[PDB]
Amino acid sequence: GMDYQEYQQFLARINTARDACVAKDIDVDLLMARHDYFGRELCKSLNIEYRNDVPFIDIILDIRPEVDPLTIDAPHITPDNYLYINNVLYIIDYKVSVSNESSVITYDKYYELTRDISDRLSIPIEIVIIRIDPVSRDLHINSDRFKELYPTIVVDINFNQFFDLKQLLYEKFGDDEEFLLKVA
Amino acid sequence: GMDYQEYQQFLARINTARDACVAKDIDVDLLMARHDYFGRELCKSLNIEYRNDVPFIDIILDIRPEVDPLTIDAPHITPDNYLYINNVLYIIDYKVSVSNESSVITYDKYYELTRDISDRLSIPIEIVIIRIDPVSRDLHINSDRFKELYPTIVVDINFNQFFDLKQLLYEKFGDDEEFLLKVA
Amino acid sequence: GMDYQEYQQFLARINTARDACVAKDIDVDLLMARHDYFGRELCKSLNIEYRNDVPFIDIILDIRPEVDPLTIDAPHITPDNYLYINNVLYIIDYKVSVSNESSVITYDKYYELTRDISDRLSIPIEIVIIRIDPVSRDLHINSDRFKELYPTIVVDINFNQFFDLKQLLYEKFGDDEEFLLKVA
Amino acid sequence: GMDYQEYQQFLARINTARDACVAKDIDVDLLMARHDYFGRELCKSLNIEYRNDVPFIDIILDIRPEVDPLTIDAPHITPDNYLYINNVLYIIDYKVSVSNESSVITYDKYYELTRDISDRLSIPIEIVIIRIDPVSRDLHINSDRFKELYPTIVVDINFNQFFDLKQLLYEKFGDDEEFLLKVA
Amino acid sequence: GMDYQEYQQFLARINTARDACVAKDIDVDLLMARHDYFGRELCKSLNIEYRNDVPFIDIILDIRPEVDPLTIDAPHITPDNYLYINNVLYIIDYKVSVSNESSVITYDKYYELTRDISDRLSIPIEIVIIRIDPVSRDLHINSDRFKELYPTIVVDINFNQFFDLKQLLYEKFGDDEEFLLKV
Amino acid sequence: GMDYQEYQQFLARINTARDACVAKDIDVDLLMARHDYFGRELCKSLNIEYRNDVPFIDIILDIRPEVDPLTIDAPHITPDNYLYINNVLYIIDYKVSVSNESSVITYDKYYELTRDISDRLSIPIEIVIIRIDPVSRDLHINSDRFKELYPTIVVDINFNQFFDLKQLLYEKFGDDEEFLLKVA
Amino acid sequence: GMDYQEYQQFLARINTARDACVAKDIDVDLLMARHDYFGRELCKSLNIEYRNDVPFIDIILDIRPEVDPLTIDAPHITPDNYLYINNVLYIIDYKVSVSNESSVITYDKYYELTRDISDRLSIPIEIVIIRIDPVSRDLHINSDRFKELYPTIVVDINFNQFFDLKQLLYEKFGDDEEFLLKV
Amino acid sequence: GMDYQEYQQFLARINTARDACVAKDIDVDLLMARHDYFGRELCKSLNIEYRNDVPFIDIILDIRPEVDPLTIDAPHITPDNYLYINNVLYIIDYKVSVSNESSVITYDKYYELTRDISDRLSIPIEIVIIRIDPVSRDLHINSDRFKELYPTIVVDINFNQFFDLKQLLYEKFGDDEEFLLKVA
Ligand SMILES: [Mn+2]
Ligand SMILES: [Mn+2]
Ligand SMILES: [Mn+2]
Ligand SMILES: [Mn+2]
Ligand SMILES: [Mn+2]
Ligand SMILES: [Mn+2]
Ligand SMILES: [Mn+2]
Ligand SMILES: [Mn+2]
Repeated sequence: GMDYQEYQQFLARINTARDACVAKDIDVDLLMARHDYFGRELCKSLNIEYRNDVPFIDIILDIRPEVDPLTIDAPHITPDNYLYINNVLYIIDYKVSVSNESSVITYDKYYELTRDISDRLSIPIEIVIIRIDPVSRDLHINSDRFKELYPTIVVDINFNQFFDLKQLLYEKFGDDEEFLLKVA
Repeated sequence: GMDYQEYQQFLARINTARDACVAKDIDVDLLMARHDYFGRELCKSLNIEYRNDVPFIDIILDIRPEVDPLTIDAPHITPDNYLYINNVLYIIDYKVSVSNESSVITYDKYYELTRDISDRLSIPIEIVIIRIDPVSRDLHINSDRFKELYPTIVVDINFNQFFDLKQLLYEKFGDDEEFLLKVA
Repeated sequence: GMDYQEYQQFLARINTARDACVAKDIDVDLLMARHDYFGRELCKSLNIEYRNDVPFIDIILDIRPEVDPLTIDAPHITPDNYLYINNVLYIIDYKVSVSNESSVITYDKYYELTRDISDRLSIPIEIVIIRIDPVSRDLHINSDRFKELYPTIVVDINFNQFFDLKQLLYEKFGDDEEFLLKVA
Repeated sequence: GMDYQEYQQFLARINTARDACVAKDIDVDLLMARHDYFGRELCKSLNIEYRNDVPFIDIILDIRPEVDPLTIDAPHITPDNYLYINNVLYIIDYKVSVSNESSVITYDKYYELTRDISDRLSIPIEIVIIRIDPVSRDLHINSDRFKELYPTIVVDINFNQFFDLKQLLYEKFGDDEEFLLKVA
Repeated sequence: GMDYQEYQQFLARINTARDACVAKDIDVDLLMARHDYFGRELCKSLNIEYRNDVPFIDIILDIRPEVDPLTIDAPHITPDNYLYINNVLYIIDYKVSVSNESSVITYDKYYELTRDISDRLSIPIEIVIIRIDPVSRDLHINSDRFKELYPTIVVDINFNQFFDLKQLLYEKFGDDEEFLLKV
Repeated sequence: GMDYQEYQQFLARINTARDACVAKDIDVDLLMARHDYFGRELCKSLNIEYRNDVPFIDIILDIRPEVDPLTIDAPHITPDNYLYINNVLYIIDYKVSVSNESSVITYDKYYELTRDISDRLSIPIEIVIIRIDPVSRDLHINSDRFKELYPTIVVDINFNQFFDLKQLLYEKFGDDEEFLLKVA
Repeated sequence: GMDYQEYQQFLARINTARDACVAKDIDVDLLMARHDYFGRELCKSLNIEYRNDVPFIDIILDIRPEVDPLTIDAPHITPDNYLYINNVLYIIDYKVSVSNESSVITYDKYYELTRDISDRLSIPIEIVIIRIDPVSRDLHINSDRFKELYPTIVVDINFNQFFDLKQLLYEKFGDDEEFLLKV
Repeated sequence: GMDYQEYQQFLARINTARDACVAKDIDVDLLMARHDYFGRELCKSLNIEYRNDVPFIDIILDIRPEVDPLTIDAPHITPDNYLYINNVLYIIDYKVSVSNESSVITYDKYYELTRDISDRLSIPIEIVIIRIDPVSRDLHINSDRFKELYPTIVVDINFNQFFDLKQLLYEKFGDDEEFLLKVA
């Protein structure tokens, strides 16, 4: 599961919270911690490095170190991760969601913003959304090419603590209309 | 749970499906059946009539039968249900979702589109989003006024069959990229 | 087929034209004439009145004649035709096209804009796009309900004269770059 | 005509299809197959290599191999084909349509987006839409300059097989409202 | 031509003006005054009432007094003038301009916004843009129906006073970039 | 000055606040309280009933009680107050600001949206923005017509308490970047 | 004034014209011809090279030949003309018009789109709109810097041929609604 | 305070003005002068150069002077000032305002537009809005990092002359309706 310190930090904020805007920031932070928790575990299952916000220009400098970062025409995105194997660049995004809606948004954006640079570099750029459905816990991966490389991916985890914390937050703020209808 | 005939219809479509576009229509139909299943059970818990697409103009004719449907300036919406009690009009929408995003959209639309007609009629119009989180199964109701009227609402149900069917669909179409990234 | 007064005017217009812009106006009028010719012939087959730009408001006054036209909230559309039969209002559009694209546009528009007036009048409003494919000459009608009323409709026509006039036009302007890319 | 394997795959798809959306997908695929058959036959008549979706940057590298693909400021378009001759770049698009509407849309986009790179390279860039009318089978080419380059271009083919497959499709789905009004 | 007082008021405004934004307001006012002058003279030529900003809803109440102005669904526009003759409503706009662009914009808007009220009243509504070219002094009117009604129109005026005033203004402010490019 | 209960509630909110977002909410609430205190004092000086957010339809029913509220075509605006006198309707908005920016925005909206109802009612509708500059304490009123109606209007108040509460808030949160850049 | 052949070509076009859309193309062409005539004469008055559609990237290569046209970040515009003098680039646009509206639109666009390339080259880029009022024949130029360079400009021309041609056109097509309101 | 040459010009402009549009130009210039006066005084307190419209591209050439200005992909902003200290680029904006609204706008804009150039240069870019509240005369700076470098900044000024000039202006144009609602 999630780290004890991390759980306790959430427990403390929820217990201290008295206002809708604070409660909504907790809701949002839980979802991001859940996402990052999956990312870490997924990367351990794949035996790849967990990466800390690598902008696309740095991905390119890593794989083609002769390029000039000051002049290259290159998209401005920061994916969760990437892998360069056998001269294919896999651009990886983690998702934790019961639906694909957020995945389609990310895929379309990344796909469209990377076609030109793929052509300029002569490097195929494969967009890989790795989503886990937090209820079923099944993995859903769009990219057949990526699945060829990793055909048997097992990430044995659950999100029971995020669900518990969220459930606690909504019980504590369940008669605050302002919280119930608050946007992120 | 869900009706056997309804489950079996879903089972049949999933088993016959071979194409991403069909699979996505099933995904969407499951979510609507889940929503309607909650609606029916909720209405039984509240001891109110389950209503079949009543346009707002018909809500007004029901509560103020002297009004002229041909001339009244009135919004064009069709809520899931409504209740007129003690000269308050409660406009009710069901939701089944782990998040409030769809609720905020519906609330803002209904709230904004009903202010003028509320003023024209001199009838307070209260917008009531009744959402059940399908994982926790807790009820979340924005309207304090509605909760005053129904303070102890119990809808003892679950969505295990919708989750099972969806899980089956995603397993069967789990190596179809087109399905995994398909929009409704 | 196309008559005498109309065929002859087209040939005369093609023969005297010398500019791309005049030519394209002919191309456009040919297409409007073809659509109108189909409409007339379809109406002879259905034995219904062929109508001349009757606005929706006039459709209401014909079939619910207590309505006050100064007030009624009615949509601002002018459909090719309409039938009111057994308290169902069918709104009719003619199309001559090898594809359904124009039909979907008209359907979505007419369907959306007639929902509210359907609720006010409590008359269901059925939107019927009647399309003829001018190559196969087969009829395609979306409305199952319309087709129950008129189960075998035979419109035995062809568009050979329109095709011939269009080849005359392209024989004369086929190497005029302005014509070839001129907008409607 | 159309490759025999390709004919047979369409016939099988039609025979095994049961849903409106799969039927529309077959319709759209028939149109793309028809475009591509035309493209293949046209390219034989033009004595150029059959290409589809060429990245514009690849074109620039072919015609000016000393350009640095990492830095050149160039548009992102993927035309069907191209020809570079006597220091003129002809950007070529295949169309199969009874009207010029889609041709105008392609031409306006490609022309607008290549003006700047034409100045930078000091290479005139001529946009050539080559359309065959599938009913008359006449070829219509906008560009005077392209037509002066070539001897009279003749592509003597027909689309009878595509018309026959489409007829089979409508024989099966022509009374399905969802098919009739299905969007691509 | 134009009134003596109106002229003097303009000449005095130009004389005391010292800033671009004031100068530009004068330039705008001269054009509105030109348009209104043309309007008054045209109305004299046609022997019709010169009208002062009538909103469409008041047009409707004039022509169809039984209409309830609280409930009628009607466009919000204010044409320069109108004429109701033989159960036809001519909506009239005056233009003073060397090109038709202004005209096309007013026509398209007035035509589009009046279709529905034409149907509701069962009154044909004809949109008439009467433009005078300030250089040639020729009259251009789009409407055949209106010209059949008035086949012989002579408005024998000129705009020399306006051109002259505009000249003084540009004599004083001609080297001020702020004025030359002021909206 | 400001009611003593209201002062004390602000002071308690400031003292018990710990988060940037709760702090910004207090800031926004101080501004609305300042607006409303001004409104209350101005209304005493104008000898009108203190109102806030009046539905425009209520105004019309007050000034023309024979209007049918169900059918009249009227705008949906909720001004701070209004005055009807000698058949002129003055629509009144309170502002507290050192500049006219928000005043122009309110005036343009209210003026544009009341032209049509002014014609229909045959009642001139004059938009009156009454702004007090919180630093100079001078009153600025756009409408000549409103100012001719009234003897010289004097509202001799100050906003020192609001300035003192704001200072307390910034003493506590002025080194919190999230507060400093927090949006309303 | 304008060339004899050019005149005849126009008069012949009006004579054989019989449709509104052809008539309108003539009206457009007359205005472009007027603008180009003014352009050529202005360039003779200023003793500068009359230029044929130079794109900004070619301007840059003229003035700074060391720039790599494949990589330079530069606006896509095509002004009527330019002048590079004492390491200042004057971007020039000709206008023939009675009002400044056209001018304000071209200025605002040219000014905005050239700021960044001015900084990158370290060259000041001045936008000069040279308008002649076709009625008064007075010249109006926004740019003080340009007028300091050329304080005495006389372009002694008129546009009577264009007005006359425009008159024939409106004589033949003056009762065609389609033409009067054609875009 | 404000000097002699500048104070005197303002008084002269106010004294000779007689039109709303001239008056508002004065109001606007007063506000620009006040902002510039604060900038100058702040820069004296920090002992840094007060800069005059230095474009971002020039900021790059000053601090990474190998950059080619003809090519660098750099944002098109002109901040009030900048410091480059210990390989951190601080981008500085002055504000004089009782609220943070204008500061949030500038922050979000400058932050967004500098992300990509930060990655290319591998220099973090810190956005610093320095706001003075002209009533309290307190300084509010969002950047914790900037405030570590300059831990006690004292800008001992007031805006009394600007306030006095603005009252002269309102004394003279306070009953001119055009002035009162005139836009910048
Ligand atoms: Mn992610
Ligand atoms: Mn619902
Ligand atoms: Mn039709
Ligand atoms: Mn193509
Ligand atoms: Mn007018
Ligand atoms: Mn207010
Ligand atoms: Mn020009
Ligand atoms: Mn600033």
